[PDB]
Parts: sequence; structure tokens; C-alpha cells
Amino acid sequence: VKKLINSQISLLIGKGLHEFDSLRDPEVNDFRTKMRQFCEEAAAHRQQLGWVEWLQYSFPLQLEPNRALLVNVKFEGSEESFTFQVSTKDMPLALMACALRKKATVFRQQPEEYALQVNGRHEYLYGNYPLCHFQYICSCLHSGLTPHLTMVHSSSILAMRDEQSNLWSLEQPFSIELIEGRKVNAMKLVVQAGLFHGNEMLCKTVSSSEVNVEPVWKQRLEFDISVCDLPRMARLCFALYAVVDCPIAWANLMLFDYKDQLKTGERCLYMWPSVLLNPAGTVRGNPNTESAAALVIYLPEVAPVYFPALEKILELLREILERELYEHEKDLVWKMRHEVQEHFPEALARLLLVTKWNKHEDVAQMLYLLCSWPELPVLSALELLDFSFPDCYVGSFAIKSLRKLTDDELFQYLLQLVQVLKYESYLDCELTKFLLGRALANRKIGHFLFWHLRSEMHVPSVALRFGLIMEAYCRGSTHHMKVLMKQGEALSKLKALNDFVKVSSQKTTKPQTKEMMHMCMRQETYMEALSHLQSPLDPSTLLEEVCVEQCTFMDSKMKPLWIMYSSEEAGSAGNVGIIFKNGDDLRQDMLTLQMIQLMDVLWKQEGLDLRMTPYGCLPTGDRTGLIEVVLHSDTIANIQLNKSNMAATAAFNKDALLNWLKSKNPGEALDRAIEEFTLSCAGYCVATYVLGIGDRHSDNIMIRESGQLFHIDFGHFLGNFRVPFILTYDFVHVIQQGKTNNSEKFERFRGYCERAYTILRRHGLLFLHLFALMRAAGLPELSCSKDIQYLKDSLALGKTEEEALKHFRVKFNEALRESW
Ligand SMILES: Cn1nc(-c2cnc(N)c(-c3ccc(C(N)=O)cc3)n2)nc1C1(c2ccccc2)CC1
Repeated sequence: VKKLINSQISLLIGKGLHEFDSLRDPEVNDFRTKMRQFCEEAAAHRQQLGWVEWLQYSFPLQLEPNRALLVNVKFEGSEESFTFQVSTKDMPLALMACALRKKATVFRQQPEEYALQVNGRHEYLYGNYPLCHFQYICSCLHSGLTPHLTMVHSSSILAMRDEQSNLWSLEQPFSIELIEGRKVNAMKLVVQAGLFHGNEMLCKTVSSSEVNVEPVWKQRLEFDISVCDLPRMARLCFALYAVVDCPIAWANLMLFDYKDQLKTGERCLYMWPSVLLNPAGTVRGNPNTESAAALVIYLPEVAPVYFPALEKILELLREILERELYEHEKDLVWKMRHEVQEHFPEALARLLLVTKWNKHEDVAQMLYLLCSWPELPVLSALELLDFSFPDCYVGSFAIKSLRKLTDDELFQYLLQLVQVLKYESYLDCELTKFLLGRALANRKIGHFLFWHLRSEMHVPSVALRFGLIMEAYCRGSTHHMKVLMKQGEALSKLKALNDFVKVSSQKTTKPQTKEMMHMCMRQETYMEALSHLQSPLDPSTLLEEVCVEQCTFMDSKMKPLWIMYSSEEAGSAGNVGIIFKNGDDLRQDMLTLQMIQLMDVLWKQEGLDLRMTPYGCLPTGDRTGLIEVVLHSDTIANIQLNKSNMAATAAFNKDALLNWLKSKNPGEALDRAIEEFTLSCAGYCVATYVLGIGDRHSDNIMIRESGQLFHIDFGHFLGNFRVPFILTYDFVHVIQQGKTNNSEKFERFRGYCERAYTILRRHGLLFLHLFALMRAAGLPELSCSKDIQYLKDSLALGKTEEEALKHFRVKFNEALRESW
């Protein structure tokens, strides 16, 4: 049984557990055991929770940030359903009471014992919340569809729970002996050394003696910093390059081991290739020992030298600048450091940036202020997670402050908290403990944590860290491990099926290619693997029976698969589809869609609903991911083709979109579609401007039959080819109800763009803090300060609300000027 679990994890994580043992590392071995225990302890607490508390794990409530409606309800062991006229203000218990009141008349005779399951979905309806607050009910009101729910008893939820069971005395300066190398290049070679505490230096960078292109230096390189002054999170960064400048390779390492002891003596560093000094990069060597260039160094002995315990550390014009700074200004903040904790605790970040980390006595005083520092708000704590604040206790302080995070707020920032793991120095950290703990406390969190980690196993620098985390998770959840295995098996067949489609497309016609996709899918192994799975894009969405006859592929370069599903239990709710893309990177798209999804949350938090389409996007592997099918939608280009035999026969190209909406929304339905279009058009106008999405043609802009506009293929963001505001004549025509002159509908639309832009500006720091944590991701279009600077300009944070709104009106008028 124990062997089975081991081999099952290996396949799921895509890296055999034998590999972890084959390294024979104490850090790897200590992580695996300490975390297994923590995960198994968390699995035990889960097995004793109540049936309602279990639902909070297995099926977390999807909640939104008077008027009666028709609702259909049925029981578990029957087909007979009941239709009720219940209000939006009604609690699920009142609906549960109605279901038991209409059962007592049919069966001829307590709501607290039940839970309402969503038909063919891993979503539930429970708690003291009105029906209209539920995301499932809320969607059914706008679309007009009838909600289908199932009455599930406490004993059946408990049946699910059971079947799912498992020192300062060192005044000498710092030095290293740069022995030899084992590189290959074609000139002289220099080795640059630097001591770092985050993004900034501890002492000036020292270069080596110029040696010709297997080189031997054998030189002791000294640094302008004492051994006793060296902070706990001190990083020794190297850069091997060639000069007559050409970068070859880079390599960094911690001065203290995971056991806090200062490192001595000999070390072989397997260097990572280059594009000069990179402090952000990993502290572990290139696992390609076969072809990786080595850097042999010696750490001169001082004798055990463990870093001092916290008890030893603890024993040892102002307001105007508080809204990059001069030296006198930095001294001022360090001078009145006690007054900062008392009156401005939220300014901790600026105080942590001015402290001299290269002076151990300044660090001790700072840590004493930190150990009595009151809990920072989630927002302020998100800034502390950045590489700018590397200290272990500072990292611990951020986690401690982030513990107040809701499962809904954590789901919005999970991607950033996963990418921040790349900044980490040691395997066992306060972040991983938090990420694993929250994952084993909420199944939806654990689902996305796994997928964010898995999709990056192909990246060698994070393959060891992520593989170890996923292993620990599977110890804490054996059932979910088997659930995610079904998802991994489905994605395996999809890659093979797509590989055939890519070959076939270059050899024969699409009708014959599509027919041989169906033949490949209708095979037992394909049929079984591609069916009855939780959607990796959303665990609550169940992809049951695969609708092979409706499966096709897209005509774009990498031939993306179009996989449709069907459900008996759900009906129309189970008529969901997925897109399997292979060959392109879906990381930027995921990022852009999460940023757009947040804007929509922040708009709904101020009352405004701009009818945004936050369709799922998830990279699942090596240039491989999934995209959620937006049903009953089409591109501007496919709508504007003005093809014959169709109900939308337009005379002018501007009338194409409006005529399309006329056939899809008749008479009194068209009026709703225009407002749906106008709000989404306004929503995406601000979103694309703020995020800086360029090259927006008719092929990457889509419309829903409801009128709703959305954007696809986010290939280039942050104006990385500055981009202006975009307005199309075809859209203004739809907004103005199909009239050449209608200022009333245009000014009401101009009001939506203004309201949306002003809201975002207030949360402008939130977008900055998250995009800065996303610099860790290694995205080619988000790697420097000039990328982050785009938002500070597009949102205009430095200016006031009156100046920023006026400057926005300047950009909006230029978009209408460019509009023919
Ligand atoms: C009908 N219909 N619907 C959609 C569609 C729906 N929801 C989506 N989320 C996407 C999408 C999103 C992002 C990317 C990307 N990351 O680039 C790609 C696609 N597309 N597409 C088609 C069309 C189609 C043609 C042939 C076969 C199948 C379909 C007519 C174009």
C-alpha cells in the first residue's frame, strides 16, 4: 500500500521519489519528513471535522463581492423534482424547508440536516446567505435559466468524508579563495563577486584577475564587510564573463546553511547560463553536471559558528517625506525609528529599506522593533513578500500578517505567493508551511497550488522545490492525489491527440483530420481517460461524458483542441467545454486574465458590474495549458465576414455587429444586449489601457450572444509591442443603438470608463504590489522596473484624482479622433 502511494506521487508530480533520495541531501531529507508530519497532522484534523465544516473544505462557497424566481429541487435517491417561487432574499434553509414541505405531501410524511448540491457540479448552497449572493444563482438571474439543485443529507456528506480518508567575536573581513573553473567559451575571463542582502549590496563588488580562455585563478578575494556584520540572509553572488563584454554564466549561494551554521569550506558551484550580476536567481546549482560549468571556491575557516538565536538579538519634516530617497532623509527615518512603530506602523517597509543590514547592531535594534510591531494590513504584508525584504524574521512577519487572509482573497493572490517561492533561499520556509497548511484546509486552494507548482516542473531551478511541496501535499491528501491523477491522465492523451492533429493538418483536409480525431477519441483508453474528471480550470466544474461528435480543433498555428462535454444530472450546466493549447506559453494570458478578474471584483466591491467574462486559463505543463470555452460566443472577424444564408444580412460593415445582436436578441431582448455590450466594452476599454494590451485586431476580440464583449490571446501586455486608449467605430455604433448621432448613450458610456478608471486608481498600489511579486515568474515582458513603471503611468498614481481624470479625458478624446 505504502509503495503504491510513492509510485502514484512520482507519476503525478512527473519526478520519481528515488531522485530525491539519490541526491543524499540533508536539507531535502529534513524537508520531506518535517512536512510529511505537518501534512499528515493536517489530514487528521480534517477527518474529525463536522459535515458542514467538511463542505467548507471539499466544496468552498462561491460568493459574490425583493424579486421571486423559479427554482427546481430534487432528492438524491429519486428523479421526481419540485418547482418553487422563492425570493432572492430567501436563505437556503427556507428552500430546504420548502423541499421537505413538498416531500411531506408526496411521501405523505428538519432542514438543518441537509445541504443543496448544484446538479452535476462540486458546488453547494449552505450558510446564512441570501440566494442572490451565490455565484450560481446570480448567473441564472442574468442568463434567465432555472437553477437545478439536489437535497443532500448529512449522512451522505459524512460518507464522502470517510471514503476520502488516508558570532559577534569574528571581527575579520570576509574573503573567499577563487580556485578554478570547468567552462567552455572563445579573449580573457573575469569573475565578479558580490555580497547581497536582497536587491541591494552589503559591500562593493570585487572582480578577479584576467585569465585566458578549464581556467585557474587561485586568488583570495576580500570584501569591505566584517564576518560578524554578515546578516542571516547573506547571499554570495558570482558572474563568470569574457572580456577583451560577453556574459557566460552566473551562480549564487547562502553564506549560512539551512541549520543556520556559517558555511566552511570547499564548494563546487554548477553555474547557470547567462543572457550582469543576478542576486534574484536561485541559491542551488544547475542539475546538468554533465555540461554545466563549475566554479570551485574555498570559504576560509574561523574555528561551529551558528547564527545567534533571537534572544541574543533582542538582548542587544518627518511626515512630509512619508507620502528612493536622499541620504539625510534615510538618516532621519533611522534616527526616529521608535516614533514610526507608534504613529506610522504601516511605514515599516520604508524603515526596513533604510536600515544598515551590513551593520549587525542596526539589524538587532530593527528586529527588536519588529518583534513588538503590530500586525500589518494584508496589502502592506504583500509588499513585505518581495525580494527587497529578504530577512527571515521579516518574511515570518509577512506570513503572520497574511494569516488573517480569507480563502477568497488568498485565491486572488495564490499565483503571486507561488512565484514568491522562487525568491526563497531554503526549502523549509514560513511561506511553504503557510501554502501547504491553507491547501489542506481548502480543497480548491490545494487544487490550484498543485497546478501552479506542476506546470513549472519542466523548469530545472524550481523542479526540486515544487516536486517536494507537491509530494508533501499528496501525503496530506491521498484522495485528491488520485483525483489530480485522473486530470493528469486526461492531459496526457490530449498532448498525444494534439500531436496527431498537428501532423494530420499539415498532410490532409480539416474534415478528414477531424474525422480521424473522433476515431482516436472513440478508443477505449481515450474515452475512459478524457471522461469523468474535475476540470483542472475549476474543480467544481465536472467534465463528465466527452461529446466526441462536437470535438474539433482550431485553425491557428499550434492547432488547439476544442473538447466539449455533456452531463445527464446537470443538463445545460454540464454542457461545458475546454480548449487544450500546446506549443505556446499561457502564463501571460493567465496573468492578464487574473488582473482583469480582480478589476471586476474591485468594481463589484463599489457596486459597478461591467459584465466582464473572466474565462479560465491555466498552464498545466511545458508550453501546455487549458482555456475555458465561452459558450455561444464568436470573434469580431467571424461576425464581420457578412456571409450569406444567415439572418444577419448587413449592407455596411459598421452595421454587422448590431445586426448579429438583432438575430440573437429579438424585440425586447435587444435592449438588454446593448447595455451588456456598452458596460463590457467600457470595462475592457479601461482594462486594456491600464494593463497596456497592444495589437488588438478583430481576430482577438470576441462577442457573446448576450451582447457581452471580451478579449482573447493576451500575447503582448504593458505596451511591450506605450499603447493609447482604443475605440472602434463598429462599437460606438452599437453603443449609440445604431444611430450616427446619439450623445446620451455615449456620455453614459463615457461615465462607465471614468468610474472604472477612478476605482482602479484607489487600488493602484494593489496592482503594483502583485506585479512586483510577479517579477519572480521569469516572464520575458515583466523582468525590469520599466515594466512596473507602465502602470504608474497608465493609472497615474503620483497625480491627484482631479488631474488623473482630466489626463484620462485627454487620452479618451484622442481615441475618438483616431476613430475614423
Ligand atoms: C465558436 N468559437 N468559440 C470560441 C472561443 C470560446 N471561448 C474561448 N475562451 C476561446 C479562446 C480563448 C482564448 C484563446 C487563446 N488563448 O488564444 C483561444 C480561444 N474561443 N472560438 C470559436 C471559434 C472556433 C473555430 C473552430 C473551432 C472551434 C472554435 C470560431 C473561432
